[PDB]
Amino acid sequence: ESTPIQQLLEHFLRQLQRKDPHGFFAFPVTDAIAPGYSMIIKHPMDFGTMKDKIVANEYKSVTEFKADFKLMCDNAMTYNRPDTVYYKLAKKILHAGFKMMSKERLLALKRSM
Ligand SMILES: Cc1nnc2c3ccccc3c(-c3ccc(N4CCOCC4)c(NS(=O)(=O)c4ccccc4Cl)c3)nn12
Repeated sequence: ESTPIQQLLEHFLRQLQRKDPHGFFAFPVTDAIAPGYSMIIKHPMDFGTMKDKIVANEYKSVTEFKADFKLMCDNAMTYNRPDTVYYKLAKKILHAGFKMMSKERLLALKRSM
């Protein structure tokens, strides 16, 4: 019963989340885990939130999904200093996502239908 966009986004989310085996990005980061996080990060984002939005038909374009994904990675690159696992992983995932979900690839996908 799922729509074309939900099926695609779900694919993108699964592929990107594969790159986070430890589950750092799976659920909202808490201050208990990451002290002061909420003083640095105004607009938190995580994979679980994104998945809920997919399921709930809240994304009306792939561009909207990309904005949340980029927000999640940006947040990690903002809270964490460059020499940390979290900043490094966020950079890698962002780069992969940006290529996988490029405007040219999305145009090809749309045209194929
Ligand atoms: C995403 C992201 N961006 N910055 C961070 C960050 C910065 C400092 C410390 C931790 C993080 C984490 C992070 C988020 C979740 C987790 N867990 C993954 C497995 O399920 C339990 C929760 C971890 N794991 S953890 O590295 O083992 C950890 C570190 C500090 C305190 C507690 C923990 Cl559990 C780390 N994720 N994160």
